[PDB]
Amino acid sequence: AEIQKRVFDQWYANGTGPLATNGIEAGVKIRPTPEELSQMDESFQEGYREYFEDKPDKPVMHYSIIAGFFGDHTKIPPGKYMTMFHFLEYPFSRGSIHITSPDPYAAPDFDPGFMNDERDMAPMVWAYKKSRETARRMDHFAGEVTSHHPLFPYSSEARALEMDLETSNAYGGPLNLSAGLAHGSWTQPLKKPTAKNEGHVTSNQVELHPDIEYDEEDDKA
Amino acid sequence: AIPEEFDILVLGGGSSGSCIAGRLANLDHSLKVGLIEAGENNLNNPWVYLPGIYPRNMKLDSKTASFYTSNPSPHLNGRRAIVPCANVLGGGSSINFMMYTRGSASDYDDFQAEGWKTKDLLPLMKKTETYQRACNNPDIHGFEGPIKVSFGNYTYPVCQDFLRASESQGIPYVDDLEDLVTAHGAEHWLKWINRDTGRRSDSAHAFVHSTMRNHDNLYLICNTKVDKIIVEDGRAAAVRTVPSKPLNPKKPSHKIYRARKQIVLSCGTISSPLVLQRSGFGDPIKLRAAGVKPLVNLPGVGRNFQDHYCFFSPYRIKPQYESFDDFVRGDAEIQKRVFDQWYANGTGPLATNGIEAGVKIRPTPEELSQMDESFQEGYREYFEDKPDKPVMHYSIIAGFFGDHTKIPPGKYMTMFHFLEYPFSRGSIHITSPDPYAAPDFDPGFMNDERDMAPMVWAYKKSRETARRMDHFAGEVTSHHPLFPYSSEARALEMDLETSNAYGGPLNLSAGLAHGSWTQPLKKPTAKNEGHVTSNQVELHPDIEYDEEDDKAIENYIREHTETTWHCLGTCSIGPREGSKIVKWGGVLDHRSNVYGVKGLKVGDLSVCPDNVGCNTYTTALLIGEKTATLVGEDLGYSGEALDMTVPQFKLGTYEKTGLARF
Amino acid sequence: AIPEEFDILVLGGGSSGSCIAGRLANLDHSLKVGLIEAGENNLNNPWVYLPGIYPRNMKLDSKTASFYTSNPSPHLNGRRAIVPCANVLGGGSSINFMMYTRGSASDYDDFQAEGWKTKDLLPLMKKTETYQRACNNPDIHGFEGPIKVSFGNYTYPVCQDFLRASESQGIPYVDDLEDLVTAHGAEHWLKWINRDTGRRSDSAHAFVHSTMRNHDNLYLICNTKVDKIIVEDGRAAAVRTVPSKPLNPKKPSHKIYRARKQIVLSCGTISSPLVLQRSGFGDPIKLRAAGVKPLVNLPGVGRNFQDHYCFFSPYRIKPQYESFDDFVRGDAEIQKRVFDQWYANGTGPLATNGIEAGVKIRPTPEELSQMDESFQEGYREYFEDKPDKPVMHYSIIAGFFGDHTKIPPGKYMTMFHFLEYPFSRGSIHITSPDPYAAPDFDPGFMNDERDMAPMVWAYKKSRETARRMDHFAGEVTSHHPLFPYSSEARALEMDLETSNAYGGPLNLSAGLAHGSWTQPLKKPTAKNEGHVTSNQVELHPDIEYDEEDDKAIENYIREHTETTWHCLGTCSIGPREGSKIVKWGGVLDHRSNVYGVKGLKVGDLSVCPDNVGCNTYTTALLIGEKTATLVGEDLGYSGEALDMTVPQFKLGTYEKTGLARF
Ligand SMILES: Cc1cc2nc3c(=O)[nH]c(=O)nc-3n(C[C@@H](O)[C@H](O)[C@H](O)COP(=O)(O)OP(=O)(O)OC[C@H]3O[C@@H](n4cnc5c(N)ncnc54)[C@H](O)[C@@H]3O)c2cc1C
Ligand SMILES: Cc1cc2nc3c(=O)[nH]c(=O)nc-3n(C[C@@H](O)[C@H](O)[C@H](O)COP(=O)(O)OP(=O)(O)OC[C@H]3O[C@@H](n4cnc5c(N)ncnc54)[C@H](O)[C@@H]3O)c2cc1C
Ligand SMILES: [Ca+2]
Ligand SMILES: [Ca+2]
Ligand SMILES: [Ca+2]
Repeated sequence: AEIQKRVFDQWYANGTGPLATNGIEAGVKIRPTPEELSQMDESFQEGYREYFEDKPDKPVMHYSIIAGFFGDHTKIPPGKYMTMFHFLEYPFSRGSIHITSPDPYAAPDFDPGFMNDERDMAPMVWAYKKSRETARRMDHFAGEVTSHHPLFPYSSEARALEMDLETSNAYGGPLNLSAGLAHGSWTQPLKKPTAKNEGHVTSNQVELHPDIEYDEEDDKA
Repeated sequence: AIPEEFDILVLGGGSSGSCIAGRLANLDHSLKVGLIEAGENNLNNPWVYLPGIYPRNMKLDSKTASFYTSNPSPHLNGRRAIVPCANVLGGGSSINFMMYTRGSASDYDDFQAEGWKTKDLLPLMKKTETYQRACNNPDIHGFEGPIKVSFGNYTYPVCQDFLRASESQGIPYVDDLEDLVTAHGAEHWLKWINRDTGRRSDSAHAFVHSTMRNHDNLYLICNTKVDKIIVEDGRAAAVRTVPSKPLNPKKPSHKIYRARKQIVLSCGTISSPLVLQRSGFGDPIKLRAAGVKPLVNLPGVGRNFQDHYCFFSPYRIKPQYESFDDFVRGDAEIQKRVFDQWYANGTGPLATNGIEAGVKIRPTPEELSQMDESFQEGYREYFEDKPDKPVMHYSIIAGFFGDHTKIPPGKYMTMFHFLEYPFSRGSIHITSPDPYAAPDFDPGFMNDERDMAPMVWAYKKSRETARRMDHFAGEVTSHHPLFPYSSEARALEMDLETSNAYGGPLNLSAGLAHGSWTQPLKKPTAKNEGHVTSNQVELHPDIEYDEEDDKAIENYIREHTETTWHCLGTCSIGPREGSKIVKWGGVLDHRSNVYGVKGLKVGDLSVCPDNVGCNTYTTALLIGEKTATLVGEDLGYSGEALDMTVPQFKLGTYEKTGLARF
Repeated sequence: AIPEEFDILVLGGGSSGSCIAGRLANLDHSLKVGLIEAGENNLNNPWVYLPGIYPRNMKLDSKTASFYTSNPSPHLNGRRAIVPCANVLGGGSSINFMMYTRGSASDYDDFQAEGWKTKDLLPLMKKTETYQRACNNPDIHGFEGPIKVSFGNYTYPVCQDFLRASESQGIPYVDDLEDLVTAHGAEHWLKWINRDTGRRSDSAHAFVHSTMRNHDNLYLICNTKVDKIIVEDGRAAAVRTVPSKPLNPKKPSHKIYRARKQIVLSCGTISSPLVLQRSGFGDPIKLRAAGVKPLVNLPGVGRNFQDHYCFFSPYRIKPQYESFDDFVRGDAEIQKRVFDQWYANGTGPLATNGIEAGVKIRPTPEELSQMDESFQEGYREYFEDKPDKPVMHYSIIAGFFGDHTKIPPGKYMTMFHFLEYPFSRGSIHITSPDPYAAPDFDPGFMNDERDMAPMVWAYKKSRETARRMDHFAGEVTSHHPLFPYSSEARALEMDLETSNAYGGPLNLSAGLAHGSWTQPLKKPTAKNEGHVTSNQVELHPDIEYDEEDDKAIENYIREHTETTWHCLGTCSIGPREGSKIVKWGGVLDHRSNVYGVKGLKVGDLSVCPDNVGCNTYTTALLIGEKTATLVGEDLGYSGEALDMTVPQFKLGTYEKTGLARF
């Protein structure tokens, strides 16, 4: 209530503030490198030659960063988030739609055809890995929401890693009685990133999280 | 000043240890008794005696627990299970869930040890407790003991809701599920809470602090870790200790305490074998591999590690019902009101554990025929001719137990299950003579194939219970088995209306389905308008599982099974050469003496050669009373001297004395 | 575990039932006593023992009550009256208005049954209670009984205001309106509240929980609905029960409990005949029509249904005076303060029912001459030679009793009336052998023409009382009779100033008359400046009614008369062949035995062949004490054994013991 009040108050005052944006502030159009292509399904490699190779101005995937969680907040833990929003630019899949009766109110017979062509899978998988790597290299990054990520094998080194103990306590507040209560093993914690290079100028220092390697089980997930 | 020499030395002041030290100090007040404990003193600490705040002890940064790591296990799909245990005076009793549960009569008979049969131990069971509730079978309960048990001073309404649901499943209500005989039933669950004061009942306050406040022969030595036991001429003569916090590496310190008459080791199932191994008791090859000179050949030390294997399954409750979720999340106003009520008169949510009802169950012959062949055979071998042993337990918690920062907002109830007599076995062993060093630990969770079927069975059973409760409003998908997305067995979340209720009137995303992260619960069946209103019901569908569903549940168990903190067996009572139940060799005789040395007993849960069908505080107390008696007899005491009554002001019942709480 | 066979079985743990079960368990502690109850256990439930929250039990979605529907009635202008009753251990005593009221001496004499005369029952009346207030007639009150009665720990100022007003009407103040003789008077009204604890007094805590906490022979079986009673060789031998919630339709369950010595049926006036009818006791034609095989020809079962007929009339109070309206409406800060005071020391608004004063009245010969000829004749037949029987009761409630979402904001007081001895009669009968099935129900409210005049009379009387109270600030038009718009008898609302006071300083529509929804109260007469200030008054006008006004009041009664929850008579004591007061035939002999079977008694309000001039908890308790004594005698007990004293810690008065509340 209080945050909504302040956000509306600023907008009423002079039309500025969080109410005057969509929170979708940056994004990307991408094409695969020839090396990346060689790692994808043969079906999409062929699809790329047929559709994209002689059309150098067409992107294969888009994704952008949303300054919050887009989705149902009653089904995600408390705290603050950012969301990678991806979509496939030129799918090979096709669907159809047709009326069921002359009743104008009647629900149509609808087959959108999402992902029914095998060529459409590889770019999506590719984009998830790409945006995840982007996310882990952002200053904002503090962890991965396991319930809303691929269901990797539990002990895979590609698994989703949640915010650590200190961050959990920060979000839980000073009165919490269960932040960092690990019993149940519902999540696994992010490890500390690499240390800053003390021999560098402060504004060029970084703390890095590890790159992720995927095997076939991970890709399946 | 703390003397350097005592008559009796008790190592570890936990659930058993504090009881043993307190009893022995009252055996004869000319006897000097020293109690050594690694954790902090708990005297009048609100973070110990206030029941309702108990979950914070299992935060990973908790000061009141140690968190032992273990080796990766393929049976847990690669997990290195974390096994917590208490790190504070009072041990487990200072930080536990406060569930009161007794084993079955056959459990102690099956120890196969003279003097440890239920018939022998029954008066010691009664000796410990004051049973502060209605009793239809007073012959097997105590009413004068220093440990007070009760239903607390608050009951969440999940209690009778759960009992109605479980009854409809063929699990009969009983007045007392802890009658040492019943293995299939449901009850209102008792607590280790004194209803007169609204405080937690722990071994330190009951046996130690009471004694020290009225006598002079009991000494308390906390923040002190036991390194090893020193043997002189075949007698346990001294103990080497180090500070629990090594704060001066430039010049490390240590102390030596001597015992004239008796040493009792009570450091718990995880730690007691480590002490013995550091003292030169164990497998000579392994001891030498860890840099310790062998003294006594006892390969059983650290072997036969047993536990109960548990898992938690949370459910959505309707917005009008109560839970402790906001309280443990850290809501300031709700915490303030809860504490204010307790300060006022010792009642309210702070004076309960929220674990209000539960179940002991055995499979029907039909249910058995649907399970793994391996467990069917295990059932014939272990359970069929032991009709008083339960296979699974589960109970209802009036809130989510777990990390609230990793679950959505709202209110919950949690099914808490554990396996009563696992076939799996583990082991533990020191890595070096460093008393601080982490041991090599394999708890052995689920490594025997027979242990999987009962757990799967229990999940399905408790889920059916949950869906038949009035409280039920949905299933938390992220914390349930990863069913195939479109399976009719999948977890179904709270519906649109309920989501909006929890989201509040200003929400902008409740019921925003895009992303398909969850699927909604459908409307239940309509009330029968031809029935009397109080008999009308709204029913959710029964669930059918195929092989893919069952596969999901199995992986769920493998990935979220934990210790239930009921670890036992690492210093098993039995023949030194071994036995069918103690294959690696016994560690203690039937008088709890360590083989190969004089004047040394072990008195904690490491003692048990086989498991018990219960939360293990009753077992710890029983072992404590028994061990104290054994020591007393050994030192030549008899008759009323063995009473070892501790100081206590008895309040009885209100209608008799007018002093107890109405 | 709960035994399958008892010595004594009590069915229904209500106001009578809990009393009977508790007493009998203390008759002889070697006797196994089983108490079966359909509702939930009420042990230490704050929603039961906190007095001030009592209205929520009558919310239609309440868990603590059943809401029985009835057939449409032309006498109620087409209404199908809803008849609530308790659905919880303790029965009515767990959820009632807590009004303490005794009948007249002639009431029990007029039962025309041996051993049920007031002279016989008087020691049993005293036996139940501890009378925690000033007593000028201690010979007819008890001071050691387990049920404590008092004025609570808060008194709303409507008390003496009401008494001054009623005195000016010729209704004299008495120290005790419950002296079994006075039929025309006014008093400070007693409560079923223990002033020592500030808690409600109910039968379960007084008789059952106290006993179970100190003895082992009493067993409690809740959430269990009694289906039928099984007869073997002319003896009531067993009871078939089903769960109160049918949660498993695929395979419904049931239990059978056996009794060796005695079965007592105490399911209440509405439910007891249903149990008997399902057991084959009743009218063979009707039983067969309901699918039940007849066993005993007893056409009286379900007949002779009686009740008190009540209605509520709310009034505006001045903004400076107190009521429980904001509390009941759900104001957070006010609820917080009220609970905080109770937690602090058991005092404040939570420790009262807000029903502080009341009246028993008979018409003067002049008043009679103005009423219906039919009631004038009824008065000669029933009341004229019975000078101790009241005709109407009404009392003042310090707030609005009813749905606050359907009445304007502000503060209120409510006149609560009921008819003491209605001539109307109803009946009830099962529709099928299904224990859950709604019965065919005709309560018979107002179907006799003689019952209309007293109700009309009472409305006019209480309205006159209200208008002479200092609290009075207007009449709530929507909840009063629909007088002709311009009648001088019409309801007059609070005036402009008072409306603005309640509306607050920011209101934008208080006193906006457009629409003509209400008409305002005029200024009262001026104070007499020549009088001493404390004797000065401001008077509102007396009201004159014509035939159109009277017509409006009659329709008002027809449309808003309800059960007062005092239902009785469906298992009447009397000659099996019938009598003048039991026309359809008796169901029980003078020892409460059901005709045609051995070992079966009925012990609840269904027993009464004719009505009682009182709220019926005293009657329920009395029937309970009497029934317990009857059973005890039948089983061969005598003398002090028939005391059946239940466990209790007596506190007496403060000046004697120093233990009771000052
Ligand atoms: C969080 C939690 C919840 C639980 N819930 C329940 C429940 O609801 N009901 C129930 O019945 N049981 C419960 N249990 C289990 C509990 O009953 C334990 O089984 C019981 O405390 C075991 O008693 P001990 O064997 O004496 O070991 P304990 O762990 O109780 O005692 C060992 C003591 O020795 C000390 N120690 C260890 N190593 C040492 C060293 N080297 N030097 C000095 N001191 C050392 C420890 O600090 C500890 O105080 C719970 C346990 C935990 C941890
Ligand atoms: C809301 C309310 C307010 C009242 N106000 C007052 C007041 O202020 N003062 C006063 O004196 N009286 C009051 N009364 C009346 C009260 O005293 C009742 O008359 C009294 O409880 C009747 O006692 P019993 O005949 O024992 O029936 P009860 O209704 O008390 O007891 C019957 C019991 O049997 C159980 N039962 C019914 N059918 C069953 C079945 N098939 N199987 C198993 N169990 C079954 C019920 O759950 C109940 O517990 C009030 C009643 C109500 C409901
Ligand atoms: Ca092309
Ligand atoms: Ca066997
Ligand atoms: Ca007459």
